[PDB]
Amino acid sequence: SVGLIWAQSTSGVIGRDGGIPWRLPEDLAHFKRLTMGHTVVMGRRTWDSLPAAHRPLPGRRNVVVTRQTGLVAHGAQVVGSLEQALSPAEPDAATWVIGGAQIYALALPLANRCEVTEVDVDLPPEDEDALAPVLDQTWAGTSGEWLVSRSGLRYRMHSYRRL
Ligand SMILES: NC(=O)c1ccc[n+]([C@@H]2O[C@H](COP(=O)([O-])OP(=O)(O)OC[C@H]3O[C@@H](n4cnc5c(N)ncnc54)[C@H](OP(=O)(O)O)[C@@H]3O)[C@@H](O)[C@H]2O)c1
Ligand SMILES: Nc1nc(N)c(OCCCOc2ccccc2CCC(=O)O)c(C2CCCCC2)n1
Ligand code: NA
Repeated sequence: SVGLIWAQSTSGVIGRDGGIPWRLPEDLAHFKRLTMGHTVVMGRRTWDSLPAAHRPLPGRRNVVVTRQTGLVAHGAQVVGSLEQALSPAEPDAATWVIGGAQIYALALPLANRCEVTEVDVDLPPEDEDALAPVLDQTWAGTSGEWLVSRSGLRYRMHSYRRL
């Protein structure tokens, strides 16, 4: 089955300036816990956004979606479409689409689960910000309690499944 996983500010921002515009260690831990041992599918800009020690994401099968036919991505599998990414030669019990905004929009109709971290950080969207998908009435969810990060931000985790 196919899930999306993302972290967003309350305003809906997921990315800015080729990175993530807040620091939330508990979300990094949540992301690793859900994805370790499994397949992670990402757009090429997200692959390029990964910090050095996380490119590729260790312990996960990294799959990068690009239109660049000749692209080499050391440590990842390069495919030419989201459908290809979700049609592996070797099946995985759990495939996670891990961003970014362009790929989330393509994957949402193919997914049955979304794992969302909401971050209470004031970020009025800027024009080039990458934004989260919005889940419509075909999705229903459950919300964890609001927690405080050791680094100061309030955050909570939501779990949605297709109705
Ligand atoms: N949870 C989070 O907070 C989270 C998670 C992930 C990323 N981010 C952030 O999000 C931003 C990146 O997101 P983004 O939306 O700009 O980019 P993205 O979705 O990661 O990557 C876009 C790229 O995917 C490829 N692509 C898109 N549609 C395609 C299609 N139909 N077929 C083949 N390839 C296709 C293209 O690669 P080519 O140009 O190579 O052809 C395109 O440039 C960064 O700021 C990153 O830090 C945040
Ligand atoms: N909930 C949720 N969903 C996502 N798709 C997601 O982006 C995952 C793609 C970006 O990876 C980053 C970014 C920067 C630093 C480290 C990593 C990976 C760490 C690892 O796993 O080796 C995230 C990240 C948000 C920023 C902090 C790390 C996790 N969080
Ligand atoms: Na690895």
